[PDB]
Amino acid sequence: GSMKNLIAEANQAVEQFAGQVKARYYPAYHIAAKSGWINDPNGLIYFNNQYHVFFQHHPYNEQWGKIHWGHVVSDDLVHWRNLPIALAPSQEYDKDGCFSGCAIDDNGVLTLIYTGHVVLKEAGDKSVFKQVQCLATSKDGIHFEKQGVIVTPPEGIMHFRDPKVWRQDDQWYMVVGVNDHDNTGQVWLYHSQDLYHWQFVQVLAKMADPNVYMLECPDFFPLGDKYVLTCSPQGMKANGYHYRNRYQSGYIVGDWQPGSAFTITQDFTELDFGHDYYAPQTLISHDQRRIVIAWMDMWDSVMPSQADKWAGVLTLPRTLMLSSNNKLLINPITELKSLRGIQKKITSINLSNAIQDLQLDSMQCELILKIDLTNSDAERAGIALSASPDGKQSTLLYVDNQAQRVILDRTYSGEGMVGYRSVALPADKFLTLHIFIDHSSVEVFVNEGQATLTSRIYPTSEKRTLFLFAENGALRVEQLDYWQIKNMRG
Amino acid sequence: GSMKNLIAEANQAVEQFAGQVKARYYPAYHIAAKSGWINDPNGLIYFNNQYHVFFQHHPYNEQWGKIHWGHVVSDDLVHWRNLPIALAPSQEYDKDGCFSGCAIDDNGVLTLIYTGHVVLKEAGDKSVFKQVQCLATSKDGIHFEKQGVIVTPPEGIMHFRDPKVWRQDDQWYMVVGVNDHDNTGQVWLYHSQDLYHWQFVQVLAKMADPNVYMLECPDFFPLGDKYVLTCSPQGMKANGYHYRNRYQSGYIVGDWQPGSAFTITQDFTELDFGHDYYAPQTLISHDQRRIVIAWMDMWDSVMPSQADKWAGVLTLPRTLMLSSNNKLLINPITELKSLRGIQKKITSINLSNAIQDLQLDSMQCELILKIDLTNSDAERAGIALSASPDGKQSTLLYVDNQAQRVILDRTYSGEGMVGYRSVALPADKFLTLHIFIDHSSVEVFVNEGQATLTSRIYPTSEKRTLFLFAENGALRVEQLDYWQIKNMRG
Ligand SMILES: OC[C@H]1O[C@](O)(CO)[C@@H](O)[C@@H]1O
Ligand SMILES: OC[C@H]1O[C@](O)(CO)[C@@H](O)[C@@H]1O
Repeated sequence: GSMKNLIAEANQAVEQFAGQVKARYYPAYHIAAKSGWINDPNGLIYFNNQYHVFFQHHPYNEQWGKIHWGHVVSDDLVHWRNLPIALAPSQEYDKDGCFSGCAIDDNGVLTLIYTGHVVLKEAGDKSVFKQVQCLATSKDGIHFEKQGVIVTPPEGIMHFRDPKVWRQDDQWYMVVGVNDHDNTGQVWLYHSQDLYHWQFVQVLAKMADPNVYMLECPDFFPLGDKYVLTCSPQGMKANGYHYRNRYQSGYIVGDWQPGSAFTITQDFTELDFGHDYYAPQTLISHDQRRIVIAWMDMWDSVMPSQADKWAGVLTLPRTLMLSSNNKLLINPITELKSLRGIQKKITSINLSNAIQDLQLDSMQCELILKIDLTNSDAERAGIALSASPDGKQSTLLYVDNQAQRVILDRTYSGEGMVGYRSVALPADKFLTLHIFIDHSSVEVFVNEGQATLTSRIYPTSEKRTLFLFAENGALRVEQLDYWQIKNMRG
Repeated sequence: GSMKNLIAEANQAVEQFAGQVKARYYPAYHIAAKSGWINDPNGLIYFNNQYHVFFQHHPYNEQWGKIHWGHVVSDDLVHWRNLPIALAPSQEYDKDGCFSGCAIDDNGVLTLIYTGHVVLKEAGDKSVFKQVQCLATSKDGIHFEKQGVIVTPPEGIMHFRDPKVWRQDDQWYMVVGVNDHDNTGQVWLYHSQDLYHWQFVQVLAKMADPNVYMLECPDFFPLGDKYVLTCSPQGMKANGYHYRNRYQSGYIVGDWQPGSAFTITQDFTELDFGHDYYAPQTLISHDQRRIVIAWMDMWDSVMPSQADKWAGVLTLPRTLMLSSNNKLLINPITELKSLRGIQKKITSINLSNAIQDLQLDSMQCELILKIDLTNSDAERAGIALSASPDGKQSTLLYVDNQAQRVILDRTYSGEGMVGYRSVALPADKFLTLHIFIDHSSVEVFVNEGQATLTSRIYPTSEKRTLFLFAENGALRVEQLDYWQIKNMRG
């Protein structure tokens, strides 16, 4: 009945199915629950000399359900350790889930502000539910006490969730995602002097596309001389290379100060051009980097890991910086270098109408691949990642010189989803692909952070290698750096 | 020694290796030699109630060599019958080949005007050769007599070939392709009152790209209120979706009359966006259609048919018409309908994340596939042509909704070359693909003739079927019409 008892029950279920989890897809250096389901990252914070990441968590099986907050901690944003569950559904206001939210430091008290979800009427997608913002506190960073409801929506507002709270001008601001009366997605700004009493301030953002019905997981933060709004729009129609995933995640850059409109200088841009990037949240690092972590997954995708009694991975943490033209440069955090093992360097590799097995283990590795775009004139040329030794199964990451795009094609990757994602080739003589491979994922950082591609892969082969390939012309690889990547957990 | 003897020797070699030709790749309703090698179509003409097509022909084996003119004839541009070879190399001026050319009606005498090729110095690609325009006559349409050299180039001009001659204002005009002193490709216009004495008139055309070193196979003809120049540029660099083949074939539309510049209103456009389209030539049909036939092949491509003692196919004949914005609408000739056998009609086929074997023989067939582009939202959706029953081998023709292009991918087609060609989706609710499949070829006419894709394929499967497929969304086929296509030869 009590949350302490419900957390104990949840932790025992997670521990019970942990023994059934197979290593084939389980990430060596990304955040997952010990077993069961996770989605969105929550309560990102640097608190009492440690990095906390919580996440949407169903402890009882490998499918979404009665959502808890799971919890990991690290000293260095890299060596993540599993902790006991932080929040279980227990009260009338959060009976059917402790949905997404944030963490703040309330004068030495770690405070979680989260959406409490309760179903008022079961009717599938026509279901009626209540969503309010709730508050919990911890003295020890492990055990949390609920302090009840702090924000209730106007009458006729149902979708009202994903609070993100920050301190400014001796008060607190909150952004939430809302489905308004006219069925448009909006980010609403609220404020409070005390964290318990909140007043609506303004509609902070709404999108020009009238088919966007929800903006999930808003995060509003300063970066250089601008404010950035990260969010996850729902209802954007896929349009050419744009908005390919079931749901979008992206950023809007503009100008704001208290009492003013958020005036947009850079319109909604996707944060990641791959298959599996949803519900980003940010924190400030000890040294004042802006760091983003997202769910490395997508609603309604085939999830082959579910046969192994677990599902859900978070992305690598990434730095955000504004370019001179106010686009985000996105890079992996420098601390991941601490996972590097055996290094291998190859210089000046030319291929023409040929494939080459690099004979490098693709289970858990980091690559820097520098490609000469002028002299790589092949119709298709690049690397086959997480590849069977027979080359029949692989994840294809390559230059398409007809499209003039970088392609990540998972058609032959293994189990689950087929097809490709892409980014335009950068306007540069050289393409640098900084590639992170884990047991069921590929993350690509292009050039100086101009673009990223994140996709889940489910290879079925016992041995995983890397091939280079050039079709109908030449590939010129200036340099290939490879590192084995160590298990973050030990 | 005599050409009559050299033609007899050539015909006997062709007849000798005809028995070794396998049906697997040999076309049922396209022009090929009985055995040995062919390239460019030559001497296209409607003469004495029949359609003549000649072609560059090496009778002695399945590789390019000492070029002859082979010859087929039809009553209807469809039921092509093999004839004896028309020209063999015999004189000092054509010792190393009877290279490309045309036919005209000289007051009831069928006249061939062709480039005579002789190698002056063997040095591979550094070889020195002599190319002059030569004339031959026939009284019977089968046996030809050489009348000698009629046009010699200026001093220092070596590449000088592919004459195309027409009657206008009681004189004869000739276009030839030239590599000029500065190493630019040009089309030169000459004229004659008598077919034997010719005078240079003007540089008719040159391309803005200074890297174009040759314009092969020029044809200059009126169409509506414009003049069209078809030609095959050499040295255009592949650039995104443009100029993908080793060498280009295309058209320039503009204004001309005698004494005037050819003023360009529509700059060089590719005639065909597929893999295998080179060296077009045109004729006027009996009913005054402008008809184009090309080599359905490409220099330096893998040619799997060469294991079967033959190589070289011509394209279907196609009508040319000017659109209101002065682009060519290109359509198959109506007479091909005469080859249709067993018809099958399927209406309203929907697929979502699925494949479907249509169980239709893909050896020799004609399809009209009408696709609803609004409701076909799949990332990749269309048809697998000439497919193994296990679906492992096929030629993929589909809508890519990310690229917003039609893709013809021969990566899994069988033997030889991999990769794709493409056209932009037309601005229309419906995509109509009019598809002609033969034993080693696919030809696609898009919508009203806005674009065509022509590619050779070499399927290795005993049975060839058709699949529909939709990946990551829906395919809506409004209608699929299928016909078996009969052997044109009987
Ligand atoms: O698990 C429920 C949570 O997941 C989301 O729908 C996005 O992935 C959030 O808006 C919600 O708080
Ligand atoms: O076979 C030689 C002939 O082929 C071409 O090079 C183009 O395919 C022509 O310019 C030449 O007359």
